[PDB]
Amino acid sequence: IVGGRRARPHAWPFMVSLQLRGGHFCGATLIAPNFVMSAAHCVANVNVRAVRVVLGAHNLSRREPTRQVFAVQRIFENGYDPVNLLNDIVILQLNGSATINANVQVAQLPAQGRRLGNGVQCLAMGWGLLGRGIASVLQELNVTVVTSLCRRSNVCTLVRGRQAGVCFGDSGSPLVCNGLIHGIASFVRGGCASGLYPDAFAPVAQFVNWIDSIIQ
Ligand SMILES: *[C@@H]1O[C@H](CO[C@@H]2O[C@@H](C)[C@@H](O)[C@@H](O)[C@@H]2O)[C@@H](O[C@@H]2O[C@H](CO)[C@@H](O)[C@H](O)[C@H]2NC(C)=O)[C@H](O)[C@H]1NC(C)=O
Ligand SMILES: COC(=O)/N=c1/nc2n([nH]1)[C@H](c1ccc(C#N)cc1)C(C#N)=C(C)N2c1cccc(C(F)(F)F)c1
Ligand SMILES: *[C@@H]1O[C@H](CO[C@@H]2O[C@@H](C)[C@@H](O)[C@@H](O)[C@@H]2O)[C@@H](O)[C@H](O)[C@H]1NC(C)=O
Repeated sequence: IVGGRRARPHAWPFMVSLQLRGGHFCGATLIAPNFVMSAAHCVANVNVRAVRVVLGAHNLSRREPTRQVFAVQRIFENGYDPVNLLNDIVILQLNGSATINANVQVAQLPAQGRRLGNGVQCLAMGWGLLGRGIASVLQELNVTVVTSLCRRSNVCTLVRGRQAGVCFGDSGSPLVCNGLIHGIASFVRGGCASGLYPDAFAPVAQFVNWIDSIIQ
């Protein structure tokens, strides 16, 4: 997150760090005790048997007894199309179920097909690059939905009046709009925080019936 701020500790208890050897590489969202959802590009080319799913985290640099760590049992995809940057969504089934508490909560999803109008206010968040290197403390950022310089196959967002946006390592992190997870961070254009191209998220609302079929 470039140009954002520290989140309050455990403000977003559905927020997940995907890690290897350990080190954060992608965000994810807890959508049921035994499922997280993330971007398909986060795990294409990764050995998922090595991925650790870290719930309840805030400051990645510290020991945190609030954390719960799972492994990935299986992956559900939905036509991931990297060439056209489409269907950037995966559901990872965990090897066990999270204990739901103050620091670990299931996210709330929108209605199937629900669109967001130009001007909708959301928060992006994640432990991605700050502009520097990876964040230790979870970061958040106020962003605004734009439909211009964005396909109907994405939710796009832009910060106006300064350069700020998601960046590497924020991939797969939720975009929360009106208390609901409406995006998963997917791609940027013009480099991070260009101040020109909107950031692009997988449109979770298009995938809700598919998500519901998997998690129950
Ligand atoms: C910056 O964002 C904050 C928080 O965004 C809201 O809550 C998120 C979880 C998500 O649901 C977004 O779509 C929401 O916009 C905004 O904080 C709200 O601020 C209003 C003032 O109008 C206040 O009444 C609410 O209680 C705040 N909500 C929360 C949950 O903190 C804030 O307004 C945004 N600031 C700007 C300038 O856009
Ligand atoms: C047309 O412009 C364009 O292709 N931009 C890209 N940006 C990509 N990619 N491509 C790559 C990519 C490749 C395919 C898809 C899809 N669907 C999404 C992203 C990539 C990988 N791996 C990352 C991390 N990212 C990337 C960089 C910075 C932030 C993000 C985030 F997901 F956070 F938005 C993602
Ligand atoms: C679920 O997995 C937890 C963490 O697994 C660890 O990370 C994975 C990627 C492998 O490296 C694995 O060998 C590590 O243990 C376990 O701690 C936990 O016991 C598991 N829970 C179950 C099986 O219910």
